[PDB]
Amino acid sequence: SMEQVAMELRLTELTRLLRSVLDQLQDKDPARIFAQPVSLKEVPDYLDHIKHPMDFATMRKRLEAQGYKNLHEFEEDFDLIIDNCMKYNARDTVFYRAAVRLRDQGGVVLRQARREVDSIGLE
Repeated sequence: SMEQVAMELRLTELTRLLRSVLDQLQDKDPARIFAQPVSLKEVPDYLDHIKHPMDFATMRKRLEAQGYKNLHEFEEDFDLIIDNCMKYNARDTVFYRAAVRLRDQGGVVLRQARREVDSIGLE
């Protein structure tokens, strides 16, 4: 149907915006601490601690499959990256501190992304 096509165009448009958001968020992680999934070879007990692992590569895979239907879903996954890190790692670690900085700098980006999604009407 034409309605289905129109919905699909909206999703494609949302995916384009979220790709730009994802790139901007990842730029705030210059150390690439959050670029890849935590390796279960290097951290064999990780899943005992963290029940829903997340990272930027995994987000990008979901994104390019158009698997984010709205901004909330995307934000959920970004928050997992930060929140998982801040639980597994202690305050005095480079990992925890990187997550704090990513959260703080990312907030700016996500604030305007919400306005753009609303204004253009992408969800």
